[PDB]
Amino acid sequence: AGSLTQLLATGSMDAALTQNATRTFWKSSYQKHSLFALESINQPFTTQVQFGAESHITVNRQGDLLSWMYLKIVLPGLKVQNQADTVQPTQQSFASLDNDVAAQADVSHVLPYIEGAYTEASLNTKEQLIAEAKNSYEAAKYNAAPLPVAAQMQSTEMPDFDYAYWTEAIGFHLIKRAEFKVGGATIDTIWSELLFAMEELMGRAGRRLTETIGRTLRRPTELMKASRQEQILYVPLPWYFTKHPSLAFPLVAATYHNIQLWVQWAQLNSCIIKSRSNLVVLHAERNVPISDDHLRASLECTYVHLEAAERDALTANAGTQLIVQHQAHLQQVSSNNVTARLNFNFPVLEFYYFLRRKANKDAGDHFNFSGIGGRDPVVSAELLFNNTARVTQKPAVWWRAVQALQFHSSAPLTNIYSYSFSLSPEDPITPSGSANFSRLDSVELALTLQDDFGAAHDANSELFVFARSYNILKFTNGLAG
Amino acid sequence: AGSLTQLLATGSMDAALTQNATRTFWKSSYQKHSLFALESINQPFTTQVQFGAESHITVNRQGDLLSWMYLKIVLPGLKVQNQADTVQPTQQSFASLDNDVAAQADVSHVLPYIEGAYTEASLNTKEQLIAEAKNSYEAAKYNAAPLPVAAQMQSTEMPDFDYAYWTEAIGFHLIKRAEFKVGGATIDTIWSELLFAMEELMGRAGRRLTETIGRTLRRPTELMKASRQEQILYVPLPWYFTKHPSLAFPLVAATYHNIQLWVQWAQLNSCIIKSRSNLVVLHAERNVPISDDHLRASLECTYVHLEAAERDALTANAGTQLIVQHQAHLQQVSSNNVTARLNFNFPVLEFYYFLRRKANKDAGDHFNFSGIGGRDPVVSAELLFNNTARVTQKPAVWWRAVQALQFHSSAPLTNIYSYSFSLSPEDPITPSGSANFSRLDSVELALTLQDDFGAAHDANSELFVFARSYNILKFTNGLAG
Amino acid sequence: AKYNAAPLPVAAQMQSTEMPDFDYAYWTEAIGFHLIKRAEFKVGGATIDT
Amino acid sequence: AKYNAAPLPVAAQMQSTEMPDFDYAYWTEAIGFHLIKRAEFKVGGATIDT
Repeated sequence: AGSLTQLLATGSMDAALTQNATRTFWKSSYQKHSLFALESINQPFTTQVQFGAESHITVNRQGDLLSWMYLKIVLPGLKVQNQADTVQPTQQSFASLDNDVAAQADVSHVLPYIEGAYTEASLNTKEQLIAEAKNSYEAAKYNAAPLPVAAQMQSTEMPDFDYAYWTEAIGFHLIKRAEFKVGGATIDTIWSELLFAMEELMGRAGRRLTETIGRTLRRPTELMKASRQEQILYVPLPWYFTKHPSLAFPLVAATYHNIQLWVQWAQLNSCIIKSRSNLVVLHAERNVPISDDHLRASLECTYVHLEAAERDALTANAGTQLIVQHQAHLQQVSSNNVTARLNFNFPVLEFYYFLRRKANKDAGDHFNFSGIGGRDPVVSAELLFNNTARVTQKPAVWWRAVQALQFHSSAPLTNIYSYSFSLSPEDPITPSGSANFSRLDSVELALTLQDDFGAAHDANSELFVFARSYNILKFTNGLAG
Repeated sequence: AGSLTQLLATGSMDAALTQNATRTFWKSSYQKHSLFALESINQPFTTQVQFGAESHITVNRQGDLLSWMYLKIVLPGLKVQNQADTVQPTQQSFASLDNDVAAQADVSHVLPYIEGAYTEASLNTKEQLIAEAKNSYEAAKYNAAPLPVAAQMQSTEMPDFDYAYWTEAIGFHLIKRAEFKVGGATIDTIWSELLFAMEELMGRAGRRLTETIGRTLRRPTELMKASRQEQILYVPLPWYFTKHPSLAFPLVAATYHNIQLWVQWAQLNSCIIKSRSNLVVLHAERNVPISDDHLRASLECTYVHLEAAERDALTANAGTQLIVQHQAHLQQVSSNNVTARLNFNFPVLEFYYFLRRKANKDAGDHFNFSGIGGRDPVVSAELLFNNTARVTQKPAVWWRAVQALQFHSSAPLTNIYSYSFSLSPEDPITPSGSANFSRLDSVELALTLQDDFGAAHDANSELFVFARSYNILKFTNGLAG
Repeated sequence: AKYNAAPLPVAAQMQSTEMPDFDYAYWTEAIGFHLIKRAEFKVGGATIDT
Repeated sequence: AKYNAAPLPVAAQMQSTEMPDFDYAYWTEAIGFHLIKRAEFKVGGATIDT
């Protein structure tokens, strides 16, 4: 009686929701699709792959569309030997944990707050004086309550043996820059720092790229374990056509253009960290000093094979694809107040920004976007259009956590900040908002950074700003532009 | 030959799926949208913000729609001083870890199972006797196999120094109640306990509110670290209009109504836990006793700016929005059998329920919905409509884990139970089932709780029941109702 | 010999799983799946899925 | 009590099956059928009979 009465208890308001219902929950409807197949094919680079060099590949035409694209990287296992035991000790310098430049830079900021005879003190007494000076510095700069000295003395249990390892997220770090080219024109460009920021914000829970890029979430002991043997990494290249099947790049419609991936590789000296400064780093299998020719890479492409009728239709009329392109503003930072002039073009969906200390970069911690003592490097930021506040001054947590909560699949674990003009900037096919920067005379991101950011040992810290913008790729008569 | 043969190998069944295909995977189609912009604007409260008080804000009209809404809370850093060293030691009482009322309440239930001279025993002997009595209690009540005494002696390594910290998920706890008002009418009401339950069930992996609300997943050492300095929290207010862009609140269509947020704040005594009972809690920067006027809050609103044509269309005909409203049944528990009479109205989508021990509340652990000794407080529950079983008696795990698995984005880490009448209760725009409680003479949730729940030291434990219901918000002639 | 692996320090391979010094038995990992060696959904005596 | 049966002489109920005084194992009676818990005759993936 009650369940039937609920179906009868309808009024004029229910008519807007349920009158002439076009859907039922109790019967499945499905759509028929055209026939297609997927094939994954690995292809060698056209030029030699080496650390610090640029390499390119011309993408083969082994199907009708191009869908997924992965850079397959093979890194050798690492071993170490004392320089005294080596017949040829001359190698490039690597970052070493016995010379922690990041910790030395952090100590340099607290030196003015050390009370007593620091120079003559025992090692254990120096560690105590540094922890007390950190409390005095943080009280003076941040009105922070002092932490117990014992809580600041975190011994990272480092192993009592010699090692070397590939840096955190080495699969991204290796790709300093990649360019997707069609007919000799650059269609899009991606950077190591952008790839990491995109994975932090858009990386879905349970599908994080951890193993696929050599990322351990800053657990040095796991990087050491992984680095003792050969590593095979599959780094996704997040081009517009890899984001949705309807955006797959129509190879058949671009028949008269070569499709190329160009990759600028990281220098070998930046890719490795060692336990001690006096160690030589060896290729684990070959027992020779590690060299720039030990980088191996290939391109793994997923091709789509279409039925003849769909292939012929696509060849006759591929039309236009909405694309997202990436733009970059890279700036050196030498002051706590920084203004970035964002000379980006087109309808910008969103931008990302973050800072890297010089000391973190020099320590080989390339994706450590933290400030001094691991703090947030940004105090506040403001966004100006033509000297008018588009976003008034907001604290770092608003740009990092509130913007990520509103517009992104994930909140960043590092100090990555974002701002979206789009309601759904991760939707590759549905435009949901933008600001046209080609119609603004000035776009300025004004930053107030933490105290002493870009001073002394951190002179030439880096500001990264990346923007995502809409453009249109047109296919006509076997050409793409 | 094989791939072409697959495209030809079609029969009368494939016609229902692929005949006259209206979609291709090999060409992207996109829709054009109207022009809009988003702006985030922070606004002060119209009244003073203080602990234990009620404050309100009249929301400004700085755009055409209202989308996201965050309560920006600023909490001072905490320090502690001995009461003997303080010129004015008189402060409100705070929960203290040297007086663990929750542990004392748990011990009180096992006192009848302690064999031997408990009163005269050494401290280490009392801990042994309590662990043995816990085994005897659990064997007698639950037919549990005894755990090794050493496995029950979990020392939480508490630091050997003085501290105070803000309670777990303080950003939610501060909001005892918030009311969204339009034209003086309450449109919706949210509670601290509901906000936490909603984040447990609907909080997406990689987008949990942890840092944004001061939640550490019950790691006291992280709460201590965070509480030594100023904290800025961004608490999302999950109103119907924050759930989907098409539900954004049409400011232009409600021109003659004031839009107000009212917030009832938690008492300061409930917000802080200290290491010892004899400590005074100080504002870390000001070096004064912490007081009710040290709470700071503001409202951060995201406005939408529309193109004139869409703004004019929305002003002429905003029509009606489907809304979800929240209802609450709050009850004291003094017996293991509890019947809650759910006097909720309208088409209910779903309800949540959970229990809080008096001892957990008094210990300042406001979101600890566990029973005695951290067990599940519910043994079983039944749902009755007009004294007829709508859901027959089911064990706690069915209401907690099976209902969450079927209808929610996440399973709760705490003892939160749910039941959905909707197939997709997290879809804000598509009704997918409901029960109309305004047409039921009685709705009863009958609970069988664990033994001794609501007895002795847990007299006046709390039952929370929250329901989500459909209603319609109508916009006409510049008014909303 | 098999993988050209660099040697790990012997101390890093000696992971003591701290097993409790008392007697116990337990149900195997993911016992809810392990219990179901096979399930068949049947309609009218025909197996629709396994 | 159950069947109103007349009592049988106790000696007629004491049937010793002369079991051999040695160790053995054997396959159960009609093992050829017992082995076949179920058989299905299928054509084109459809079960025609079971």
